[PDB]
Amino acid sequence: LHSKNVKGFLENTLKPYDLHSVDFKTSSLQSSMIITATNGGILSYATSNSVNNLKMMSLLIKDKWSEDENDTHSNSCYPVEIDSFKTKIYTYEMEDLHTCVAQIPNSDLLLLFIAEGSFPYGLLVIKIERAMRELTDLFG
Amino acid sequence: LHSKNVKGFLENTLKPYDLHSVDFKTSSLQSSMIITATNGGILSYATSNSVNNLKMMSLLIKDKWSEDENDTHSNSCYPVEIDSFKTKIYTYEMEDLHTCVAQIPNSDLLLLFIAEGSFPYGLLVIKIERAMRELTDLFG
Amino acid sequence: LHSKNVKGFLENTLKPYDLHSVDFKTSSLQSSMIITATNGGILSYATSNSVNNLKMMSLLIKDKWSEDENDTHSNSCYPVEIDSFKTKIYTYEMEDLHTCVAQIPNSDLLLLFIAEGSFPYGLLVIKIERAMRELTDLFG
Amino acid sequence: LHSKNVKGFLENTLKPYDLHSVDFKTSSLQSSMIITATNGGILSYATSNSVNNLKMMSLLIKDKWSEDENDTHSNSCYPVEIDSFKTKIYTYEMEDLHTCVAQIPNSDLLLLFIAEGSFPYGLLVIKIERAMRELTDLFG
Repeated sequence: LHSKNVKGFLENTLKPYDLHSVDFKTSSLQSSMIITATNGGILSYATSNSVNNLKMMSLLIKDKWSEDENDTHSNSCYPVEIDSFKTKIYTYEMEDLHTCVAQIPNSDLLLLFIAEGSFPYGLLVIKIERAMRELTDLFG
Repeated sequence: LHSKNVKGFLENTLKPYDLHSVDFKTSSLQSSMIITATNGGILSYATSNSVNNLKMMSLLIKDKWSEDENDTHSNSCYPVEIDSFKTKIYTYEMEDLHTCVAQIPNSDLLLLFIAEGSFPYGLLVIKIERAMRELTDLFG
Repeated sequence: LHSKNVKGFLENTLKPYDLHSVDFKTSSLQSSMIITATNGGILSYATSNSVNNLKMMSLLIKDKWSEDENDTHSNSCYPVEIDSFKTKIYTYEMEDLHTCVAQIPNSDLLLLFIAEGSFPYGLLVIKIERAMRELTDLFG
Repeated sequence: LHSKNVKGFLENTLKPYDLHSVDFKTSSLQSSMIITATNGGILSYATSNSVNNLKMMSLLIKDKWSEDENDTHSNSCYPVEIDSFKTKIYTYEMEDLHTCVAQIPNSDLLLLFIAEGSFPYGLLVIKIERAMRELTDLFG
């Protein structure tokens, strides 16, 4: 009872559960949108399940965007250069969701992802990065 | 603008982010306790960071325990047999935490884990299972 | 150059990358089979993408099964009780794949899962457990 | 036996195991090094467990580096801009390990991470990115 063992046991029990060489998929996004950097004119978009609610965000986010590309960033900004042009990537939680805004040099539009608060921001910034590259690749 | 491509692009973008052969550790538990099935007399315990708060749970959980081993389970119960004796494992969220209670045949006590609501119940039930085996192994 | 800082920096850099409250799906199984415990007569099965190769396993695994339920287990065995009857769950890597065999009390058959070596055994044992319950539930 | 149910059952069983709002840590790096872009003169470094083997890589990687910053990249390159200067981030598996090389504008050195092949490249590129920022922040 409480023996050195029974104590050091419960402690050895606090240890994490290690998963080795596991394959994991994050969930998929909810929205993938393109809005004019200008007023947030939703050009195109895609979902998983109204269009009202979406627009609410296309504008809301864009707001939060120019509010950081001007009013200000050092921590949550992720600057990159694609096809010899530059763009900034921003994350932002809006109503418990993770979102991403980055600009396109070619058309001055904003690319945008919206996802659960269960979608890892890191993978999100990375995901949007390749998205821009692949995007500008198909348009030069 | 909105070209078959620009639409089917944003859609191909909704896709998950796949992690391949990744190594992941869950967090470690907060508490690993043994309480008399009887009144919840905390026999031994271990933590990661008062003893008051703990007891609150040792009793609270035990309550929720006998309240299911009698008042009733089919979904959240995970019956097992260790060292030729039987025990039931139960999960239960109490104040946004994941917990586990299973009984020891040898001493009639309850083994108990408490963790964040970020600790996968599956790994938790599995974790406590081996815990019982390893436990009863050192005491026969 | 090498300043206390530049060293203690690279060290503070060794740290893990923490994902907080993430949603992750494992991959889905490859095969979900039922074989007569007897000779491994594949009764039913399901896949994701020949039937030859499958049978190779239905028998191969079953072999490894009775070779453990008799020839012998303490670490990789996960005994459980479903609908008042008992069954044992076993894991086993065969050609870099994770598999699971457990028996059905009602028909003496073996339930079986086969998956990548990227599918967490823990979740697998847990997955097959509920499978048995849900299985025997629909047949009494 | 094989009933619509017993088949559609095994199929409903192929489904992934969903982890909801889980907290996961990747493993921690093995090496965090700074080498002169020049010849790979290991300036500073840190580990987790000879110094020989390390150097083998400091040079090996640097080789693979300039071999891509010149000989050539579009997929595995991740250009960024830190503190108004530009740098490129590269990933590269060398002997089943994931590594990262990016250059420092201020000293022309290469920052470098080495990790298991179980460490998600995505998180790695992201991890090194902040590393550069935080690095150049402490030196201006």
